[PDB]
Amino acid sequence: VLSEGEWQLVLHVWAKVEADVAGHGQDIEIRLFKSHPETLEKHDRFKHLKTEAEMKASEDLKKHGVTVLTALGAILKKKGHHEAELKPLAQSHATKHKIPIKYLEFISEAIIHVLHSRHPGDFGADAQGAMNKALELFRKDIAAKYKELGYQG
Ligand code: HEM
Ligand SMILES: [C-]#N
Ligand SMILES: [Cu+2]
Repeated sequence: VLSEGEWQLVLHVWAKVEADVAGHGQDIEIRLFKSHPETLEKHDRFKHLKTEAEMKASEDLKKHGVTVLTALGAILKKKGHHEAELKPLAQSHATKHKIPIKYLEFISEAIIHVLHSRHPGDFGADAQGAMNKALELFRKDIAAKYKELGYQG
């Protein structure tokens, strides 16, 4: 569980993210597709995009990023009482996209990386630590939902 102070740090940095959701989205996907190459395989409209400028020029990928970071953002803003919008997400990533928790760890890693890259001044130790707790909670709860729909990845 997070303290109110931690939630404030999470949402402080997220409002910075919201100055440019689209560019953070691109950075986050490109970083994740590159540090953990198994991940880009799940997206099959994007795997004819074999270089960074190709990734950044794809409006499809960009829209996708916005969609993703918009869902994440709405989750973080509920400060843990996120069952209602976590449920549709687990339904898709568990029974269609089949994304294991490990992959959710890898994208959580990329998010943290991009946040530190773009917002050092706003992403110091306590802020990193709070964002990690928030993403950790998200993965705990989505894992529980995953199992309720079956599939223990
Ligand atoms: C912070 C965790 C993430 C969030 C908030 C997120 C959110 C979303 C959203 C909102 C959509 C569009 C609607 C839907 O089908 O659910 C989506 C689609 C998708 N996501 Fe995720 N996602 C997460 C992580 C992942 C990762 C780690 C994988 C890949 C390793 C992945 C792969 C997919 C795929 C394959 C689609 C379908 C794309 C389509 O054809 O539009 N997601 N995601
Ligand atoms: C979803 N990425
Ligand atoms: Cu994606």
